[PDB]
Amino acid sequence: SRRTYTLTDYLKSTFRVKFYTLQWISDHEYLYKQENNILLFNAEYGNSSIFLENSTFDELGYSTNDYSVSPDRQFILFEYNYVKQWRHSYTASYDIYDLNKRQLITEERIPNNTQWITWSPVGHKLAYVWNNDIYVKNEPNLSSQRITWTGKENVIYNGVTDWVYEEEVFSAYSALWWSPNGTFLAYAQFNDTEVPLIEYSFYSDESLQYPKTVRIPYPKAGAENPTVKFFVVDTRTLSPNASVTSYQIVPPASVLIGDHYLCGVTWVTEERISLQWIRRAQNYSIIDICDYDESTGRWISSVARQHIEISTTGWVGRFRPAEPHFTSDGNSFYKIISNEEGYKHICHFQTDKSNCTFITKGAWEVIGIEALTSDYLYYISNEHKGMPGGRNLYRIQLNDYTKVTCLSCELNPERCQYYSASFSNKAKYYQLRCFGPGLPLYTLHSSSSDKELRVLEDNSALDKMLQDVQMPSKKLDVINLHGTKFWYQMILPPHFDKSKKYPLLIEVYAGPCSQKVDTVFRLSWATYLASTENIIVASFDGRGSGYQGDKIMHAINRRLGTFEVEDQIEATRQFSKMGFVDDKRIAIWGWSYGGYVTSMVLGAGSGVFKCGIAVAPVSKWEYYDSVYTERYMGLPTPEDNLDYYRNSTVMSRAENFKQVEYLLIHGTADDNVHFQQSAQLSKALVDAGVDFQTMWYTDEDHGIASNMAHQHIYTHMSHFLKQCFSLP
Amino acid sequence: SRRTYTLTDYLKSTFRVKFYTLQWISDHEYLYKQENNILLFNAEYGNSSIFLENSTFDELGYSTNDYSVSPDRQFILFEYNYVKQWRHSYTASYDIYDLNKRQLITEERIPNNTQWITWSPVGHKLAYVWNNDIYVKNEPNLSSQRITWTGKENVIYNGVTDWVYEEEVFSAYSALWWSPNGTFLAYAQFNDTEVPLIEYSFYSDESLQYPKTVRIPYPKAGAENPTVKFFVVDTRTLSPNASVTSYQIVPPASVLIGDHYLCGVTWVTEERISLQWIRRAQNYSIIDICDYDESTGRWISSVARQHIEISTTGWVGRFRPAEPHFTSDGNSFYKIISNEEGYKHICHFQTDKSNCTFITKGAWEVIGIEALTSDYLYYISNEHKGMPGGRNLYRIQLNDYTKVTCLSCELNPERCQYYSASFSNKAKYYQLRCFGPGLPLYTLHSSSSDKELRVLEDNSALDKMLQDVQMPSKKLDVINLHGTKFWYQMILPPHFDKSKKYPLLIEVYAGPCSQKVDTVFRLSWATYLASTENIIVASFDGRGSGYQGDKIMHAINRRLGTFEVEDQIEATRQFSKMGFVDDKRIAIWGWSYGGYVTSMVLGAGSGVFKCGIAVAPVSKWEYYDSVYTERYMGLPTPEDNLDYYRNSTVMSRAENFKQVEYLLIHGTADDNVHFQQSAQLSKALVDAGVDFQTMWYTDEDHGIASNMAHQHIYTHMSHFLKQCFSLP
Ligand SMILES: *[C@@H]1O[C@H](CO)[C@@H](O[C@@H]2O[C@H](CO)[C@@H](O)[C@H](O)[C@H]2NC(C)=O)[C@H](O)[C@H]1NC(C)=O
Ligand SMILES: *[C@@H]1O[C@H](CO)[C@@H](O[C@@H]2O[C@H](CO)[C@@H](O)[C@H](O)[C@H]2NC(C)=O)[C@H](O)[C@H]1NC(C)=O
Ligand SMILES: *[C@@H]1O[C@H](CO)[C@@H](O[C@@H]2O[C@H](CO)[C@@H](O)[C@H](O)[C@H]2NC(C)=O)[C@H](O)[C@H]1NC(C)=O
Ligand SMILES: *[C@H]1O[C@H](CO)[C@@H](O[C@H]2O[C@H](CO)[C@@H](O)[C@H](O)[C@H]2NC(C)=O)[C@H](O)[C@H]1NC(C)=O
Ligand SMILES: NC(=O)[C@@H]1Cc2ccccc2CN1C(=O)C[C@H](N)Cc1ccccc1F
Ligand SMILES: NC(=O)[C@@H]1Cc2ccccc2CN1C(=O)C[C@H](N)Cc1ccccc1F
Ligand SMILES: *[C@@H]1O[C@H](CO)[C@@H](O)[C@H](O)[C@H]1NC(C)=O
Ligand SMILES: *[C@@H]1O[C@H](CO)[C@@H](O)[C@H](O)[C@H]1NC(C)=O
Ligand SMILES: *[C@@H]1O[C@H](CO)[C@@H](O)[C@H](O)[C@H]1NC(C)=O
Ligand SMILES: *[C@@H]1O[C@H](CO)[C@@H](O)[C@H](O)[C@H]1NC(C)=O
Ligand SMILES: *[C@@H]1O[C@H](CO)[C@@H](O)[C@H](O)[C@H]1NC(C)=O
Ligand SMILES: *[C@@H]1O[C@H](CO)[C@@H](O)[C@H](O)[C@H]1NC(C)=O
Ligand SMILES: *[C@@H]1O[C@H](CO)[C@@H](O)[C@H](O)[C@H]1NC(C)=O
Ligand SMILES: *[C@@H]1O[C@H](CO)[C@@H](O)[C@H](O)[C@H]1NC(C)=O
Repeated sequence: SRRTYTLTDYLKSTFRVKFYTLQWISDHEYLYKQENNILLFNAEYGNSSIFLENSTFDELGYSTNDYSVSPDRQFILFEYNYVKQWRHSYTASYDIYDLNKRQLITEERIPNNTQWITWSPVGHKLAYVWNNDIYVKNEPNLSSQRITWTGKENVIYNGVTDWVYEEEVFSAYSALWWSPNGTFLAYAQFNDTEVPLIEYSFYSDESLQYPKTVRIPYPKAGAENPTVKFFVVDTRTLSPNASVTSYQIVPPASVLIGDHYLCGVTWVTEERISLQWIRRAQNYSIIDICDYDESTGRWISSVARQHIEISTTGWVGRFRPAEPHFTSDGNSFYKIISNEEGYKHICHFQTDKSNCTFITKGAWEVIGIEALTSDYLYYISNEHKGMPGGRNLYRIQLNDYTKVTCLSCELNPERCQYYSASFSNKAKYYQLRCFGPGLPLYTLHSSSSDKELRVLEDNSALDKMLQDVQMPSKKLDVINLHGTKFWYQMILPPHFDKSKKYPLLIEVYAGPCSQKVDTVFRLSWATYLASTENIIVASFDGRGSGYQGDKIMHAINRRLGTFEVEDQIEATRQFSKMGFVDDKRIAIWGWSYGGYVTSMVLGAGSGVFKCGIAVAPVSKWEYYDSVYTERYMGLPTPEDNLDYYRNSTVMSRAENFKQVEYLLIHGTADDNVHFQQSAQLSKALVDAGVDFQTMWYTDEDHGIASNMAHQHIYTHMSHFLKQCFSLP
Repeated sequence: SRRTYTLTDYLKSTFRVKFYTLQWISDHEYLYKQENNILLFNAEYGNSSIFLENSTFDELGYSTNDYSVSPDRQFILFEYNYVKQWRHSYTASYDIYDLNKRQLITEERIPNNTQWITWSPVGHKLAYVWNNDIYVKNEPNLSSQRITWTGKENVIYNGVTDWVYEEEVFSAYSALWWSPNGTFLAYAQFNDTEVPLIEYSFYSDESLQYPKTVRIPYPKAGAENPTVKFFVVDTRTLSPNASVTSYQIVPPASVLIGDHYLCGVTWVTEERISLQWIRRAQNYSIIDICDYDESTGRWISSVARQHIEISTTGWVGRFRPAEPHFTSDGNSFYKIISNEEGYKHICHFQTDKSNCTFITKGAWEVIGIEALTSDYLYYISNEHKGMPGGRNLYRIQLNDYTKVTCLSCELNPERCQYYSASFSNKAKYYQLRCFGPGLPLYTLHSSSSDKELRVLEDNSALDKMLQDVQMPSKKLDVINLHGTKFWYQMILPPHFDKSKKYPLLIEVYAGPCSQKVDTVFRLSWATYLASTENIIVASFDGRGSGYQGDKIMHAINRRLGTFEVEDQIEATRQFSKMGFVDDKRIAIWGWSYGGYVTSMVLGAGSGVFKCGIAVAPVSKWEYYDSVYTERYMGLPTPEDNLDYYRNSTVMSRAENFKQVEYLLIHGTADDNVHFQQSAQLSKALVDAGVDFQTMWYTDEDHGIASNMAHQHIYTHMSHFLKQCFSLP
């Protein structure tokens, strides 16, 4: 008979996809967590030794969720008492374990509620953030040293990002940067004094008699932004009775004239640091390469070492300007910029010269630079087969730009089209990470021989379970939209027959620079909808989508909610034409940006879609943060782009919702897309006399990722989808 | 064929129910608003003089929502700029208009955002509350005198209630009482310093970038309560260069010892004030009659003038102890208290004596004392035909308690079973307000011979319209529960067919001291459901309900959510026996307490109910305010009633919601039963893995009373019910 992939199968994750997380600690060695044992593996041969046994964790008393070994391998840092804040930020407790005398350190411990901690890149020094201030510990058993004194809740952040820099700029909580040999500690300071607060109720545990108000400094579009300062601290002079030796690096004049962001930091040498700034407008970026002056302790900038990157058609980079990758000596660097054809490729910059040489070109894009030696450059691109939803590792010879070899293209062509890589310290070995379209495959390689050393994880146990089950098929193809090639995928039910008519669900994100259509293997909600419920789940990457050139990406510049929404409709019209698609039962669903598109599509009046589900959607762009919104939309002033802000709200299309069956879902504790967004939307539908369904989730944030809520939302969305599709 | 009463018919109020609101300003004259004209109607004859023409409103510029004429007929107050706050509270702008010179007052105006205003009982003195402080104007054209200096937003209230006193104690916003001749201005001061704030988001209009937080001093069960001070201000010495002359009256020792409330103020004479105090527990009440001392200015209490009223089984009175009604001389008063058998009846108290004499008796309850003369006492009761859901006017002779005449019973016995009354200044005339079971009929009567002088409004226009529509019928009957006869009502569809199986909707409130079964005529949502959708709507009054004696009422004392919930289930079980009720299609719905009962019924696991809707329900009693909750539940402490607080939450019954289809509705701006309640309820259901439906209403309070929100909720509830009842 054969069982199908059920909703319970996804929700409880009975079909476990395995992975291989390793941590490179040398040119040939890496650590790997195996049944809570830390094993030190050797790449050269394959032999492993016990670095830390599992019994060491058992005698700690607490459950350890993360560990971090010092580069000198003398000490390890144990992370416990994990408390999540935002997407990347969290607070935790930390213990240091001596590996020499196999004992715990109990004096001068890392304080509880620590916001960030990191080892220096050499030895066993520590830098940590507590109460918005930076502390440095030279020795694990010695007293720490306070570096900053300005730390203040919701106001001053030293060494860690505020809300907006975490989500939109750094994609991390950390704002600390040790110099390669630990001489210097660089950090950013964020000032949120003038940033307005978003407030919302957190109800907490049932026992809480009164709800509390969460207050976050969150700059909405056009609002007052956080200011930033950058300091380099000399850690050589750090001493109990000495002042902190620090130098403030200010941005170049062309950026200093207005509101700006610090978007990147790269340590070049011990005496050379690179800083990436961007204007508030985000179409003008500058790299400032600053040199340490030994006699004054200053970090000097010069116009010769300043490198401008602009965009005339839109914004710079994907979500941020691409990071510079410096040579060992630091006299030149390699960086992804847009070329003349509007395709993102690797350009070779000299540190004190303004012109660069492109080392890659074509109707495809370099995703990122992975590694660099004096002879080779390793990078990821979507060049292979001309499919942008694919990823491969490429190696280009530095002395001869023509010699470019693909190290992952032909290893497993059918099974593996989507690759990521992780290199050892001097790029002597690399782990390859296959993500699809077949079962994820983890392999280790040598860089000298290009040979596959061994299989680390092939997910054979997963293959054993999947042959028992009625798996759906994932087909990737292309269609024509307004004279432009655009990619799409379809999750097709098992025993797919083109005579029978199937209902259609459009799974959308369609955000700027994003990619919904790729060759990644995923056990998803759509997996169950095709397998058990026999629904076609299709996804489409139209205008505004990334990895296909500036032309396609910058198409929605200053006009969010237009082309990317219109293309979702037109592509579905094309899907509905196909004989196997029931035009009576067509739905659309999306998360966050996907929810906004879903809503805008459902407010279009296209008649194409019968129903849709929007989860935690943006409803009005003035409600979303400055960095993300202004990037694509500019400022919401009549002097700028207010007109396009006004006619891109979902509320402006409230009238057209009367035809469709709408499900609006939002978490009340959403710090990202605030509950306000769905609240104001629902109010405009109530006002318009539109009937629709709603679902709030108490104390859930943007991910609605708590176990029971995750279970509930998909259960509830399935019921709504089945009711709309008249499915038993 | 004939049309049915639609949902649009209810929501748009196409079938208008007329009424007759008049203002008694003498013992034989009253004012009435007709075509925007205020006419001085004479009860003695029937002739009406034009007091203020309709064109006078139009010259002012604004739209006027209320008027108030000074007792000497020299001035009129105009109320405009009405801004709602809580249930009774609002701010408004005010203009005084001279009737002599027919001119507006323009010098020294009543301030913007005035909280409360009142004329003195004689002459034309004005007292008002602005920014939490009291102001007295002796003359409308004269400058105002500040009475209090303590007024502070969310902290100190002079002359107006705080949240809890408005909702639960006074049932009004005003805390000001002029003395009969206007010599004294009495007021209460409320101090909310230690009362914890409820905070919730108000999103406001779409243009508001950041949501604001509303903060209300709201004491939840067992929390710190507002304190009260009572003052009497001698208004004779009020002068620009003079201090305020005031005396503070404190509660008697027996009440002073602990937490207490002021629940009633009654002016007896010019030198005699009556204060009603109640302990926090609300089972001990005292009446303090205080005498003005001319030589010192003090108001004196004496033990002989103190009248205790206690409850050993529950609480005192219904929601508060009944008010004392004093004779002209002030040496005696009549007050409704519980007699031997626990029925509420009028007792004749002497002012300086403890023992009282009951003037009424029987297995029925006096609803209220309306008027009193030297000869007669006029009151409202449910004596007639033994039905507690009926009201009638009765007159009892003060020299002979045998002579009691029913003045309303036999005027229209089949049309009028529910009555209200408004008496002239000396009780020489009265208006009789009939509310059912037939169309409302408003009449005028003399007290001399009790003759129907004329018909003021008889709803003839509505009667004409009702002939064209298929009206449902209202059946009132009795069922026996555990050896006690309780009353119930049923709204039956047009052309009732005994062969067909009709779906059943239970409309519940069930709050302590409440009544869902009455003879009141109501064009309602249930009207539509019977007429158009052919659904039987039933209501029932079980244990805990009022107007049937203390035994039934106090049945749920310290155990809310038990007996009243159990009686709803068992009564419905009895209704499902009837051959015309489809036991497979029974629903239950309710608002506030009705939402709580609905929820508690649905989670009872009775299997009797298929589905249900809870609108703005209490989910946990610790979340609700101190006064209401503690009255019935005591304190949520292990020493007191925590055990019954714990097991009476809806969240504890979460597991049983898997058997039912649940719809949970709450307004996000609910200041009464906070959104927290449904937020905590939904979270527990999510935790239990229960599927259910939800609907938040942005910025709506406890009444969800806005135009579009009102329309939307019933539309949404109608579609949910139809889907549950499998109705096309
Ligand atoms: C501690 O490490 C031991 C290895 O010494 C783990 O034992 C292994 O358990 C797996 C199943 O998870 C077996 O398949 C292996 O045969 C075991 N290894 C050997 C060689 O004994 C043990 O699981 C670890 N303990 C904890 C806390 O998980
Ligand atoms: C906001 O308004 C603009 C201008 O009126 C819209 O842009 C037009 O979109 C239609 C597509 O239906 C095109 O045919 C026109 O060429 C566009 N006009 C201009 C001036 O560019 C835009 O679509 C509106 N935004 C949304 C989200 O509805
Ligand atoms: C409202 O009540 C509070 C008590 O809760 C009063 O605050 C006190 O004021 C006195 C005299 O000024 C101070 O000595 C105390 O420190 C306060 N008590 C506490 C514990 O807070 C306040 O005075 C009252 N307000 C009014 C106008 O009556
Ligand atoms: C929770 O509190 C008590 C738990 O003992 C419940 O007890 C009462 O109700 C029972 C109904 O099954 C009766 O059989 C018991 O006689 C009665 N307890 C006594 C001895 O007084 C109570 O009903 C529960 N309340 C709620 C809201 O469910
Ligand atoms: N997650 C992403 O695709 C990108 C990646 C990235 C890269 C550099 C710096 C930050 C980020 C985070 N990314 C984002 O898209 C962040 C956005 N806030 C996600 C988002 C977009 C629209 C609406 C809601 C929302 F959360
Ligand atoms: N409206 C009512 O039935 C009573 C009447 C009354 C009498 C004296 C003083 C105040 C009041 C107001 N009444 C109330 O029941 C107030 C309650 N807070 C209403 C209520 C009860 C349960 C749950 C929610 C809710 F708003
Ligand atoms: C692996 O074996 C080699 C033998 O030459 C040894 O040098 C190396 O230390 C071993 N690796 C481990 C597990 O440390
Ligand atoms: C933060 O900025 C404010 C102005 O917005 C300024 O007054 C304050 O001094 C700054 N604090 C620091 C430590 O930079
Ligand atoms: C630093 O100063 C403190 C307090 O004055 C003193 O105890 C300590 O000895 C000093 N440390 C050094 C290294 O001189
Ligand atoms: C950068 O953005 C600003 C403000 O939106 C705009 O005026 C300017 O044209 C942009 N510059 C380029 C190179 O497009
Ligand atoms: C009302 O009209 C009657 C007519 O009989 C007249 O006697 C009386 O004066 C009038 N009263 C007023 C002033 O309204
Ligand atoms: C004002 O009153 C007159 C009669 O005095 C009446 O005809 C007119 O309709 C009224 N105007 C309105 C509607 O305000
Ligand atoms: C009250 O005092 C004011 C100002 O101090 C003064 O102008 C006025 O004359 C005084 N009023 C009387 C009645 O004396
Ligand atoms: C009223 O209730 C309180 C608190 O439970 C109690 O201490 C007191 O004895 C009660 N009074 C009466 C007369 O029942």
